[PDB]
Amino acid sequence: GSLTEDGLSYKEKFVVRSYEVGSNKTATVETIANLLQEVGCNHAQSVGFSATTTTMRKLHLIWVTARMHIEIYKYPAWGDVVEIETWCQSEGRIGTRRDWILKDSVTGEVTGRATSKWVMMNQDTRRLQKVSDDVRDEYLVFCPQEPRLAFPEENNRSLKKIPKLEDPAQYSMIGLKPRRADLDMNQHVNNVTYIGWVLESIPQEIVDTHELQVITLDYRRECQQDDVVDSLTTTTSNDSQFLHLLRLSGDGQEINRGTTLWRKK
Amino acid sequence: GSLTEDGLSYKEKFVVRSYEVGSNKTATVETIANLLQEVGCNHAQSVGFSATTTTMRKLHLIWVTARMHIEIYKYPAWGDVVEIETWCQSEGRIGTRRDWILKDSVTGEVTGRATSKWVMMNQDTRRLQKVSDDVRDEYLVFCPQEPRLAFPEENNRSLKKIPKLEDPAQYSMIGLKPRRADLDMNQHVNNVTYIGWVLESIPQEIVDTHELQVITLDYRRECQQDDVVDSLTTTTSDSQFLHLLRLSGDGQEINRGTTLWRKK
Ligand SMILES: COc1ccc([C@H](N)c2ccccc2)cc1
Ligand SMILES: COc1ccc([C@H](N)c2ccccc2)cc1
Repeated sequence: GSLTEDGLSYKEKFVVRSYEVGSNKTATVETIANLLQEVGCNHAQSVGFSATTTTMRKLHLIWVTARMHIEIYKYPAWGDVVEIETWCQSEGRIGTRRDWILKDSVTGEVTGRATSKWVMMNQDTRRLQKVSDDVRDEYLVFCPQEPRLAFPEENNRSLKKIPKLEDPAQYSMIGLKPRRADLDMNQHVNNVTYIGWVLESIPQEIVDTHELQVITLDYRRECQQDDVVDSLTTTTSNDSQFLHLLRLSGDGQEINRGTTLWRKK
Repeated sequence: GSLTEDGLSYKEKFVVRSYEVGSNKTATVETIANLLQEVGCNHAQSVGFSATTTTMRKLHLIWVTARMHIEIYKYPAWGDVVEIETWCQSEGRIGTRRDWILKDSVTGEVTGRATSKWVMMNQDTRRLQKVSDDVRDEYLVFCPQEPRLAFPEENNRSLKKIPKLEDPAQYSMIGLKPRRADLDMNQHVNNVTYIGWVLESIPQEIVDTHELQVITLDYRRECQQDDVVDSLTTTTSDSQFLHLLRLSGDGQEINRGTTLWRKK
């Protein structure tokens, strides 16, 4: 992978692996989510980071995802090359936004796109912080000044409020626990694991007869290594819509809320 | 990746990803197991397999792993390039063997090696079958004629019998269930998930202070999508462990294995 000529975005090609595909021999949305995470990490490395700034490392501050929104038109098949372009942007004092564009390497056609919202958080106290002006200047040199949105639209599906699923849920998957493969290099549960846990409560018939078009996921609380999660889903709706909720198996503490959109095959 | 000049083995380079590494910023043994599986698939595709041959498809026959043995000396760090070479061999009518050699792309040094034993099984009846003529001839053209072993040592760790763990186990991780990410393209639980489940019962103190050197795993029964597994471990001893995976309910054995860990 490499930064584009202007140094304001990063591109990388990925060959889809045998273990990265589902029943239709195309990449799973969890594989896509891993690739977006990987290309975002390589963008930070290529711009002199390791993705906290000098001031953030000093103040015990980290970036935490608040929302992830993925829209897929064509899932890359096993053996195909997918090119992903990613860039960052400052959204005032609220936080930062990272956008992604997925393309077919043989045709050059846009096969997918993603957007994510990141807020600052003190590593230790877990308290959210607004972006300090000094921190803003430290990464404005790596972001385009003019707005560049993967989801430009006037009232797009990436910026819409998600309601809370009410009991009883239509479907559920109970007793979900992360294993060591679900942890990242800092022993935190990987953001991609939450996507997989959300999709666990969608019935296998819907997964076998439909394809995932859109997924919007809000991160509320972090699942610990020793926590147990319940995944709940209710059909809200040729297309199918679902309302999702991840919560602690015990006290019902909310960890995630989301929505999925599926098109009939 | 590409076949070597003689067409009797396959090589592929892999750049280690951020999500593929553990706490020491080096690849997990599950990441290595996935890469060996990936390089074995690309070897089959490059030699004309769209690896169930043409005769096996007519007979509803598939290759199933009976044993996987991995020995790692140096785990590739995040961002490093690891080159893996893989080849196949016939072992008479018992089945086939696939070996792997892992190398550092910058130094050319051997950082790991693996071996696996595969037996034939009827897809439908689940009955094991000895390898017959026509089938042997079909893939003998892709295997070296002279013996080429990743573990040449006469009577080595990869060809040793594994005992059954007796109750009570020293450590345990119960209620393990596979999710859709644990399934392969044919909806079966992939062989790498079993490695992860075995390691779940090793205490976090051993994982934080030791490095995994050897893992030998025997596959006895397949875990279904709706099955629940219990992972059991006992220290037999460097540190040595005896492992057992079994159905949470009736205690049906699905796997047995051994791990060897070196102090950091
Ligand atoms: C804005 O969204 C988030 C904010 C903070 C968290 C954080 N991991 C957490 C852990 C434990 C308890 C509460 C918060 C996660 C998401
Ligand atoms: C010699 O090693 C094996 C033999 C057979 C199996 C197979 N998956 C299985 C599934 C269900 C019931 C019995 C066998 C796996 C390994």
